[PDB]
Amino acid sequence: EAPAAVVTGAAKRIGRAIAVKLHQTGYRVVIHYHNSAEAAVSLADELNKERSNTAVVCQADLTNSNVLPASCEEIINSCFRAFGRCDVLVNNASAFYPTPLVGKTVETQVAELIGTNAIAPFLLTMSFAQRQSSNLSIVNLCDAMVDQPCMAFSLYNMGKHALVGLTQSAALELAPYGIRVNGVAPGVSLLPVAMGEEEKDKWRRKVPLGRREASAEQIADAVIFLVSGSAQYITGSIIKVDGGLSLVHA
Amino acid sequence: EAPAAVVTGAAKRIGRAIAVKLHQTGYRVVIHYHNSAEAAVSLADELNKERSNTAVVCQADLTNSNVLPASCEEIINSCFRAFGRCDVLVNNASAFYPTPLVGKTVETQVAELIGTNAIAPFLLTMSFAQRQSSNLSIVNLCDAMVDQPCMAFSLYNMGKHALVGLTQSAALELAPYGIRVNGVAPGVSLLPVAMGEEEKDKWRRKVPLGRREASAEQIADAVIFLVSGSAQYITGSIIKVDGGLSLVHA
Amino acid sequence: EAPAAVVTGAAKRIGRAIAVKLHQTGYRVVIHYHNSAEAAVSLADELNKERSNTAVVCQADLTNSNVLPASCEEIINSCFRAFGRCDVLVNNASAFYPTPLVGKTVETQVAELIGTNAIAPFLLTMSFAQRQKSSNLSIVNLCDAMVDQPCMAFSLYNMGKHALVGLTQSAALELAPYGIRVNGVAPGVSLLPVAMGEEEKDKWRRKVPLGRREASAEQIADAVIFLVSGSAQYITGSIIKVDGGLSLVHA
Amino acid sequence: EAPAAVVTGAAKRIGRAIAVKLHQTGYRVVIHYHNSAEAAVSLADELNKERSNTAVVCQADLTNSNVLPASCEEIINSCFRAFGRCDVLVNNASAFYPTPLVGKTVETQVAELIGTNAIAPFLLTMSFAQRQSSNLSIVNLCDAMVDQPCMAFSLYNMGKHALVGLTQSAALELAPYGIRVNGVAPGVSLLPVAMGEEEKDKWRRKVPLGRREASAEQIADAVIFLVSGSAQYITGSIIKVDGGLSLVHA
Ligand SMILES: NC(=O)c1ccc[n+]([C@@H]2O[C@H](COP(=O)([O-])OP(=O)(O)OC[C@H]3O[C@@H](n4cnc5c(N)ncnc54)[C@H](OP(=O)(O)O)[C@@H]3O)[C@@H](O)[C@H]2O)c1
Ligand SMILES: NC(=O)c1ccc[n+]([C@@H]2O[C@H](COP(=O)([O-])OP(=O)(O)OC[C@H]3O[C@@H](n4cnc5c(N)ncnc54)[C@H](OP(=O)(O)O)[C@@H]3O)[C@@H](O)[C@H]2O)c1
Ligand SMILES: NC(=O)c1ccc[n+]([C@@H]2O[C@H](COP(=O)([O-])OP(=O)(O)OC[C@H]3O[C@@H](n4cnc5c(N)ncnc54)[C@H](OP(=O)(O)O)[C@@H]3O)[C@@H](O)[C@H]2O)c1
Ligand SMILES: NC(=O)c1ccc[n+]([C@@H]2O[C@H](COP(=O)([O-])OP(=O)(O)OC[C@H]3O[C@@H](n4cnc5c(N)ncnc54)[C@H](OP(=O)(O)O)[C@@H]3O)[C@@H](O)[C@H]2O)c1
Ligand SMILES: COc1ccc(-c2c(-c3ccc(F)cc3)[nH]c3nc(N)nc(N)c23)cc1
Ligand SMILES: COc1ccc(-c2c(-c3ccc(F)cc3)[nH]c3nc(N)nc(N)c23)cc1
Ligand SMILES: COc1ccc(-c2c(-c3ccc(F)cc3)[nH]c3nc(N)nc(N)c23)cc1
Ligand SMILES: COc1ccc(-c2c(-c3ccc(F)cc3)[nH]c3nc(N)nc(N)c23)cc1
Repeated sequence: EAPAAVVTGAAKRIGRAIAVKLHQTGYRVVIHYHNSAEAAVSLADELNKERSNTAVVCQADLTNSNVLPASCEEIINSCFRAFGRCDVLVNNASAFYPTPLVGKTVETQVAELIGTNAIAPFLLTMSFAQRQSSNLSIVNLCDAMVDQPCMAFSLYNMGKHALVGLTQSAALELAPYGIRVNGVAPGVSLLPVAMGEEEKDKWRRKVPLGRREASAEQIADAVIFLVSGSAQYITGSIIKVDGGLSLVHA
Repeated sequence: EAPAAVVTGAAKRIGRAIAVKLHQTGYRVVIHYHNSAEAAVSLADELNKERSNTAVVCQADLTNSNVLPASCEEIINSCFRAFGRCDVLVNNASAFYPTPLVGKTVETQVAELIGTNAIAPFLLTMSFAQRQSSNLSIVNLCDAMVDQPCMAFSLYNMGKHALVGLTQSAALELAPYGIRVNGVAPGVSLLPVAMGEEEKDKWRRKVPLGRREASAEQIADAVIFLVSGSAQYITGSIIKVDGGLSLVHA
Repeated sequence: EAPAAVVTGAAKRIGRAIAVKLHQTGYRVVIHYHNSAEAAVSLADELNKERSNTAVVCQADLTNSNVLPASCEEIINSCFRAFGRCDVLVNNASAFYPTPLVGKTVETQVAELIGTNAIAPFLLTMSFAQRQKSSNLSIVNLCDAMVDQPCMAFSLYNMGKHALVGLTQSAALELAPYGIRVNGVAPGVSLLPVAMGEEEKDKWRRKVPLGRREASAEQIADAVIFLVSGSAQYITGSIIKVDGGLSLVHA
Repeated sequence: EAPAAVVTGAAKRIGRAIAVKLHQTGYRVVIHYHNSAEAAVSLADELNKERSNTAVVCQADLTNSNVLPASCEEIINSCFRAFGRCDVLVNNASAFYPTPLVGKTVETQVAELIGTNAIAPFLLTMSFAQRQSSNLSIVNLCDAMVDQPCMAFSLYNMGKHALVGLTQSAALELAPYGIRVNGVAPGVSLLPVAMGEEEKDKWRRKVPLGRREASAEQIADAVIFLVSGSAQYITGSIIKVDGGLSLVHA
């Protein structure tokens, strides 16, 4: 019988490549999404057309609130309800926007940025662990630039630092169950086309390896390795996939 | 005219030692507290006996909620109300208890450990910046053992990692305003009186330097250094004060 | 035709497993060794029996000295001599023994610990890059998951392994324009000497959160294979811990 | 009676500022030097004029060779000869120049960059330890940009990483003797007097805190703090004194 994985924020961009690559490797997958319903549903169709009964969809807001624990439990539950098991969790979903220290409320900024990037990953991790031969693991989408943060993204960066903390703490705490917890830390990948050519190339010119952003597939490759049998002794590790961007001084 | 400082969770233990050492250095202090009313006024009493009108108390719960931003604004506001300025913020209050992955609810556990250790510091930092030959700085109380966490303290540890991220991001963004932002990372300090001499010795003997815990004063000494004119070019630095504990492998 | 790799200290233990796995992946291999000549030739024979003309040995002392640059240069040269190319360098060879701060002279200690763990890796990287000026060129340095929590009395070893982290980063940055990726793999406790005491063996096993045992050489090798592969093409400057959570365990 | 200190590369720039501060705080100093004999002897003279026989010079090449151990031992011996004791060692001397991976020979680059930045510090540490109300400590001059290194400075950068491991390894190992081992990590300080101001400003503009390099004195202030009684629980720590520079992404 095939293993199953939950991928958050999986309707597009990096989460989609991850869900696609896990599916190609043999996984059944739960495509979590928030607002991208059409793309989630359309991906589920694509994957199911390739192999029947291997993909479902689960909508949830991962903003921090008093009902976030039950939503995270719902997400993990979908995977069991559809597939009867849950082997892999990929914490990919993430809010990302500036939150200057000096038009949505600060409460909402904290809830969105800390909820998606950290608290939801923690609650999902609880629900995953609570519901457990096997190769169980969690992969958290972290950030190669966490120690050289973008100006005015303090809550995003707090969120991501907290994700590193969770990766470590859950790796220690869940190792007795044979659940590995690791991370993949992208540099720059999938530049928005909202973005100017000048600004894109300015970012591209900073990357040592190839003067280019990562493709979503390259990020997914790292995730796949971490869940694979070739990573069985690896827990609490964060693999940068940044083309050397973080090594470049100001 | 004396500078003024806010110390969070200043009624006892490390916070009190910070507030005390700041006051001796010539600062007027706002002694924030949550539950320890008696200890807080008893400290302010004592400090005011030495120097008239140089200390006030200020009660605030620093648990995360939709009113937390107003609470943190009010703490900063209290310093200005009493003293007409706010030069120094020390983020010291911290909730601390196990939150296993497998009768506080989890929503409460998230709110208290992530609110106190991270979100409240963010919001106090926002409010501090917003209100501004000065020497303005923030010092965050961090944790030297953040990369080798205690078992079943994932939320606490998430919050302490988030505080590192804030220290860095805020150091960066507030540098243009002359506000330095730094941390002190204690090891083991002030063992609970509750604990048996067995368990105390066990922690003590882990410390390479002298097999003893840090005194409150030793922690305060590092804080005072960071706020002083001797740390004028220092920003985004976190100073361990751990007697070498973080270096000791398992 | 098949790519080629140099693996230093490859006659035995972790380097042997890395050489094996690269070979099974399709690489031709230079098995470098220092004293373990019998094991090296045995290993070359066994790989060549599997695919004729795909393995050579190359003997060298990697202690620091005024001729280490020439020795490191010759190791690279011998992969070009045998196979016409050098696609992968794995810096694995390493001297490991206490050097307390309070038989061998201290100058010998310095030369061996810093030479093998850091300076030979630097010099081999230089030679590798120099000889370069359908290809996936990379270097993998065998680092150490425990470097920020060192063993007591192992200061020169630790200084070496920290230096190697630096080389990994500096070389990643500098060799990126040439398409040469540089990365690390950082074992925890792995492949315990069968010789060492069982009691001591258990002591260390018991410390590892994941499975309560040491890594197998093959587990370390898996991470090298990943980093040299086409699935790691945007990865440079990274060090992958393969430690079962050992570095996360406080005192 | 007064404590004594060995400062390596103390004839000029940051070393000199450290020697002077230490002396101003009450230390007797050994002014080590390599080529700057005029500046070394002249410093010793200015300090002795201030307090009789409180300064001596000591010349030594700290390039790695077969004689470096004896040279390092003779440096410590010079302290005991002059003052009957040696309480503090500051590892400051450092070669710094590019060594591209692609007319000194390479073995001489290795010898100088690794000798001065790591191996001499190690040997000086050994001889210091061997020779031992007491406050004994070592401050190693590290580098805040070690993880974002300058292009083509691999040997320097290796040397400075190595110096981090020494700081850690030696802290752990010498704690039982009450010898603390810490470091200070400048960003950019004391730009070359010969570098064009227009080049100098390219670096200054990178610094968040004040768009300025550190003064020699600002770096020395951190050293003074680490050697003081205010830092008696601090070992294994590296204090950045970098104005934010290492937080700035490419
Ligand atoms: N792109 C990069 O260069 C880069 C760099 C560093 C780190 N990373 C990390 O790698 C991961 C993927 O990056 P990405 O650029 O592909 O991410 P992204 O597209 O910015 O976000 C991925 C998904 O997160 C989901 N999301 C956002 N807010 C949410 C909420 N409140 N509740 C639930 N889901 C929410 C969205 O789902 P819907 O579309 O369904 O609304 C979105 O599609 C992220 O964790 C990111 O932080 C990426
Ligand atoms: N002690 C150590 O060994 C150690 C180790 C590593 C890091 N640290 C860090 O250094 C700092 C000081 O440590 P400590 O042991 O002195 O701290 P603590 O005694 O555990 O906590 C300090 C204060 O935080 C306040 N606090 C707790 N929950 C709160 C809430 N929901 N709202 C507002 N305030 C709240 C409490 O105030 P009231 O009493 O007024 O209720 C308490 O007096 C902390 O930030 C800590 O994490 C300490
Ligand atoms: N085993 C672990 O738990 C562990 C933990 C952390 C890191 N690592 C790292 O992983 C790598 C491999 O580990 P390992 O245990 O397999 O290594 P090892 O057995 O200690 O050493 C591997 C080989 O290094 C070679 N070597 C030693 N001194 C040399 C010299 N002066 N010149 C040339 N070669 C020399 C030896 O070759 P000959 O036999 O031919 O003399 C030896 O077989 C090392 O870089 C190590 O630091 C291992
Ligand atoms: N300046 C910065 O911005 C910066 C940045 C990061 C780190 N740091 C570190 O902070 C420390 C002081 O920096 P700095 O700029 O003041 O250093 P520096 O001027 O570059 O060099 C300090 C002294 O090192 C001595 N030295 C050089 N080669 C030597 C050798 N082969 N043997 C013995 N001594 C030798 C020289 O002594 P003589 O003049 O007597 O020959 C020189 O005056 C250094 O460790 C440096 O790496 C500085
Ligand atoms: C120039 O185009 C981009 C800029 C930023 C992101 C991005 C990052 C990110 C953070 C720090 C950093 F140094 C580089 C990237 N984290 C992100 N997290 C999420 N959920 N979405 C993103 N789109 C990003 C993606 C593309
Ligand atoms: C053995 O007696 C103690 C045990 C823990 C703490 C403590 C820590 C802490 C965290 C990790 C670690 F390795 C050592 C200490 N963080 C803390 N944070 C707060 N707000 N209060 C505390 N009381 C502690 C204080 C004394
Ligand atoms: C309990 O039996 C072992 C003890 C040490 C090693 C070892 C390490 C190592 C260093 C620090 C640490 F925390 C764990 C392992 N580095 C090594 N490096 C080399 N070149 N060979 C080795 N044999 C080792 C292997 C097995
Ligand atoms: C802009 O003018 C300067 C450039 C370099 C240095 C310098 C550094 C350094 C290293 C990395 C980095 F990102 C910045 C500085 N390390 C040094 N080490 C020594 N022994 N001397 C120095 N003179 C420096 C000083 C001034």
